Amino acid sequence: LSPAIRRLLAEHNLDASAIKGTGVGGRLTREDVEKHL
Repeated sequence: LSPAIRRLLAEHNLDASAIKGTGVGGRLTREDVEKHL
């Protein structure tokens, strides 16, 4: 992740609730929201 990942959701205004975080344990990574962008 990066220090800009947090502001990345507040920049494009997107609900992570609609995105699936298949991270290592059900976490939200960047390869998940990106596909949505």
